[PDB]
Amino acid sequence: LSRDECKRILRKLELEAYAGVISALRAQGDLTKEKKDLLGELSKVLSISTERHRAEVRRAVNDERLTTIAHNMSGPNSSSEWSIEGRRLVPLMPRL
Amino acid sequence: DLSRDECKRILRKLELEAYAGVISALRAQGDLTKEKKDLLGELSKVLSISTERHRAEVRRAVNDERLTTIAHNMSGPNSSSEWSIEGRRLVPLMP
Repeated sequence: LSRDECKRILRKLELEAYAGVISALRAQGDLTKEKKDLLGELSKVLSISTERHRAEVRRAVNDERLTTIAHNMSGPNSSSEWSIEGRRLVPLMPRL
Repeated sequence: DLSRDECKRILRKLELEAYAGVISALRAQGDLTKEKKDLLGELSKVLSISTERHRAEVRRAVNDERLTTIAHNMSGPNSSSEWSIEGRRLVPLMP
């Protein structure tokens, strides 16, 4: 494998790893402090930006299947903290 | 609609895939660091991952040609020492 290929596969692996964790935790129930701390450590090690983190959170909370799963595993309202956690950032202006 | 039982199984599957995906990613980065080991212990608590599961994933990863090639490119030829010991773990990783 070439240098760029190794970097590409590794980066994809990292992004996929973070998304898989978000999915799992989201399906278990709402975000707890324990989980948020774990996520903070995980995003650090995998080089996941806060913006990317928020995107995975919203995607996950919008996932109707993950929601159905949470719904059954821990209740109807078990997406409260996740929904806030994922809120987009104030919109700047094109370019900066 | 999906039944509560199916949800439980999907959830289990997500937990297992999530831990595997992290093991894979970390392995491609290089050898397991102390920081990385602690992260995996916390992960395995939250995702309810048995010591046997942990070993299988590590053994798979450390013996995966692709992942290993990435690790050498990323950090040098001795990127398996710690992963090898982890593959032989019998006591709980902890957190």
